[PDB]
Amino acid sequence: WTATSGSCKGRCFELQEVGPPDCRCDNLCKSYSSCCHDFDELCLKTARGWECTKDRCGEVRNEENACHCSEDCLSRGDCCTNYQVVCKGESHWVDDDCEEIKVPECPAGFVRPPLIIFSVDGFRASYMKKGSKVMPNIEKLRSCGTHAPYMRPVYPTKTFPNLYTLATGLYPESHGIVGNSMYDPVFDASFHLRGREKFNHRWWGGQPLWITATKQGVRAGTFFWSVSIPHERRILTILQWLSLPDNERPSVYAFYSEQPDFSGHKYGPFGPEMTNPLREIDKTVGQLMDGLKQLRLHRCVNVIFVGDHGMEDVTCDRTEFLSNYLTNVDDITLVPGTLGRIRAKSINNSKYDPKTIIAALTCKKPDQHFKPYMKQHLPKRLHYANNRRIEDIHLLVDRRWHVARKPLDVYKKCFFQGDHGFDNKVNSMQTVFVGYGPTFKYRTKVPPFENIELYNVMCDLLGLKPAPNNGTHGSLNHLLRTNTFRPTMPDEVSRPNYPGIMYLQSEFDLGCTCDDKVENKLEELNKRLHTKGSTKERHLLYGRPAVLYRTSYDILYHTDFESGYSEIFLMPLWTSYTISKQAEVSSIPEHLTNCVRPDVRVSPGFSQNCLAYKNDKQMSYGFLFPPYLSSSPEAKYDAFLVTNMVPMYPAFKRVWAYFQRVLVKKYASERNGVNVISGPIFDYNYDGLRDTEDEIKQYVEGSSIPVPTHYYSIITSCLDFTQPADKCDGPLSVSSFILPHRPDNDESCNSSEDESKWVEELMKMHTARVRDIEHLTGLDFYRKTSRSYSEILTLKTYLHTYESE
Ligand SMILES: *[C@@H]1O[C@H](CO)[C@@H](O[C@@H]2O[C@H](CO)[C@@H](O[C@@H]3O[C@H](CO[C@H]4O[C@H](CO)[C@@H](O)[C@H](O[C@H]5O[C@H](CO)[C@@H](O)[C@H](O)[C@@H]5O[C@H]5O[C@H](CO)[C@@H](O)[C@H](O)[C@@H]5O)[C@@H]4O)[C@@H](O)[C@H](O[C@H]4O[C@H](CO)[C@@H](O)[C@H](O)[C@@H]4O[C@H]4O[C@H](CO)[C@@H](O)[C@H](O)[C@@H]4O)[C@@H]3O)[C@H](O)[C@H]2NC(C)=O)[C@H](O)[C@H]1NC(C)=O
Ligand SMILES: CN(Cc1ccc(C#N)c(Cl)c1)C(=O)Cn1cnc2ccc(C3CCN(C(=O)[C@@H]4CCO4)CC3)cc2c1=O
Ligand SMILES: [Ca+2]
Ligand SMILES: [Ca+2]
Ligand SMILES: [Cl-]
Ligand SMILES: [K+]
Ligand code: NA
Ligand SMILES: [Zn+2]
Repeated sequence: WTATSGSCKGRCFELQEVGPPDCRCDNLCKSYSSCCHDFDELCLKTARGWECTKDRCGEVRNEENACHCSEDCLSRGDCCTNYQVVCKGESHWVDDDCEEIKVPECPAGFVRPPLIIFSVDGFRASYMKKGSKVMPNIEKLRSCGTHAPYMRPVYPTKTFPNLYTLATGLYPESHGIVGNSMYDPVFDASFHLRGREKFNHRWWGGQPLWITATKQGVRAGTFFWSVSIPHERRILTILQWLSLPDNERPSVYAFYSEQPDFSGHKYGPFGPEMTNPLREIDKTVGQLMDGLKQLRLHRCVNVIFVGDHGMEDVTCDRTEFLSNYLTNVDDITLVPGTLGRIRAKSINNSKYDPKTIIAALTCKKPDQHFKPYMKQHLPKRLHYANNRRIEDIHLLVDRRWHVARKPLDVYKKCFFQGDHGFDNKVNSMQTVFVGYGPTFKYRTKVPPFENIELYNVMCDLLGLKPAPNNGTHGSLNHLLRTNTFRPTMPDEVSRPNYPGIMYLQSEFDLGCTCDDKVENKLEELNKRLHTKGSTKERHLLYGRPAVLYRTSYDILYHTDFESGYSEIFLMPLWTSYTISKQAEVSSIPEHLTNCVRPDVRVSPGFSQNCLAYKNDKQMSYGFLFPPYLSSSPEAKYDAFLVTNMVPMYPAFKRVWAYFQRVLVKKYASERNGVNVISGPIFDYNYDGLRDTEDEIKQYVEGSSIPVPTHYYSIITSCLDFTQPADKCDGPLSVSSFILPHRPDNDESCNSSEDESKWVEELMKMHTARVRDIEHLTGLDFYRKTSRSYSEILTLKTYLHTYESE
């Protein structure tokens, strides 16, 4: 109930929403059907449109008009945005040259430069180039300010998850807006773009920018907008709020546009009908900038022009149907479209089998345009699992395609030519970022980055302390002239032991054997030097990784590699080695095929054992430093140390052996040497964070050897590849992966073929940021380089995507 018979007189677009059953006059009242009876009349004036004309100049004020051209309009803050242009001989902002804003140039009483966020729905990254001739205001923002070639959205590349990520710095799994629709099994409720359910705060986790601001005494404008408020009225409203008295005026403002997404769905991303919505958004930017310039705020405000996602060509005839795969299609519920999420139709049905649903969807047709996953098996880079609203079964849909349950779902609602939602690596889903203002740099291009990073920057722009989030604060300092943020390296929590030779061979009863007894003081002092760290500056190029949690571990030096060996998990946490461009690949000699050697630096009680592997019929083992890349037949024995061994399913060993035998050397040839850090990851509760020992769900049978859920590698080289990895004077170049440690290769449909046809494709799919590995391991990398820490933070957030140009 609303008693809608109150009034908006003097309250139009008020900033504090009032409580029921009193009626509302704020920019959301339309969405709630709760506006006062006279909201349209008072607050949504339209008379005479949105522009001053020569004959309105100096007119007598008429309060019915949408905006004003009377002499008093500037002091009242309600001129049409082109008033000064028409009536005072001023130039449009877009026609002025650009001039560096070295300091904020703000009116008296401004405590800080306001931040205006201009969000554009469906604004694909390549519109910046392709629509450039029709977007002069946007092009000026872009060339004069700071811009990236593109900005990476979060998965799914849908509207609500991305806008709320922009606002919180959090992955959708953490903020809870995990799709444009979602069902919460605990609420027994569905959230949709349509309806009132989305109004309940219980869906919305984290701490969005407006709350962060309010909590810290910085006033915020409303970020949501009712769809029926036209764009021109949104701009005028922001400009009027900017003319409020100092004590009442917000410091942060948000404009949102439904375009070009709305037309993109109907016409496809580059339909000839798309030129107009781009012109219209540009005109709106032009209104805002002219309005700012009128208010002498155009060299005071920081403006962020940002999109939520791109748009891909998608049509009804490219729909895969689940009824084509399953027999039991009526026992499931599917969230359809550019992703699939599958759950049972009924909790009461105990004969619903996720396992058999997956198997019936796996590699079933040779052209198949989607791939089923248990959510914990999805690439870790998507961070799309740790929420009860994300269904156990997920379908990753090929770009340009849809999935639907049954044909009747498509024809009983061709409508659309565009859609989005696909994997956030997909070129068509990339979106835009421009920052313009005194705090941003002048005429600067920055590399692409992820939208999860922006919250920290917007907090910096506003002098706020960010709430805990998924950005890496400092990784975007290079966007800013001032207000940076001074990041510092986390303190190491556990210092390593450096064990010497402490155990005799016969103390070990590991059930291991090696053919290693073949009998010199030239090469005996030499071997000793290597065990004490003589070659360590060759194989550990960026310092040892810091351990950021409490644990017991040892540093182990070898001729060819260094490792940090965990006495708790009985295997290395990291193993580091450098492979020059000139290095040779050799085989594992026949006599050494099953060789595992006790490590006389590490106690029997802190070692793995061969017997456990013998008895575990599912589980085999591999090595972290690859024997194939030994520097000499003699150094090769070090690779068979029990301290270099890790548990591996035979199916996974096919992947790992190809990476180690073929791909490392390829990368070293292509990149002029690489440094490799490899290790296990344990994430049994799929939260993206390192497991404690008591979270491990699987061990090598009858042992305390825990089984990794994943294996990582971080592969670093010189960005200037004319310099070798091991003697690089400048910036670095990195690629990394987090491969799932699976007992089958069901994920790869061509796995029956030679490794050269599928392994590298798998690794590419599981590309990762260094930062993702850091969360999953509690390690901190690149502790000792000659680069600035801000630069290292940018390097740790880099993702190598393997998309074409
Ligand atoms: C990305 O960034 C984010 C933000 O930094 C990282 O997320 C944080 O991770 C922390 C560790 O997992 C986590 O801290 C825990 O919080 C518990 C308190 O939780 C509430 O309070 C906060 C603060 O205001 C709030 O933000 C939380 O919000 C969640 O829940 C509501 C729903 O109720 C949602 O609206 C919201 O979207 C959010 O959901 C997400 O998080 C939860 C987990 O909290 C997931 O389950 C969801 O799926 C979703 O992702 C909460 O409202 C606190 O209780 C925890 O403490 C336990 O653990 C410690 C170990 O140190 C121990 O000392 C304690 O004893 C305690 O154990 C007891 O509870 C156990 C669990 O019930 C029980 O089994 C035991 O036996 C004990 O009794 C813990 O400190 C933090 O909440 C989230 N924050 C957010 C916003 O998600 C995220 O990790 C980053 N991602 C990556 C990849 O880096
Ligand atoms: C497309 N769109 C642009 C946009 C702009 C910014 C973001 C973002 N972020 C999003 Cl997702 C979207 C819209 O505004 C559409 N739209 C229209 N009317 C609404 C009315 C009420 C609400 C509620 C949601 C919960 N509320 C919070 O305070 C959460 C509880 C904590 O915050 C109160 C307001 C939401 C909407 C809404 O989403
Ligand atoms: Ca959108
Ligand atoms: Ca975990
Ligand atoms: Cl969705
Ligand atoms: K075995
Ligand atoms: Na397969
Ligand atoms: Zn859309």
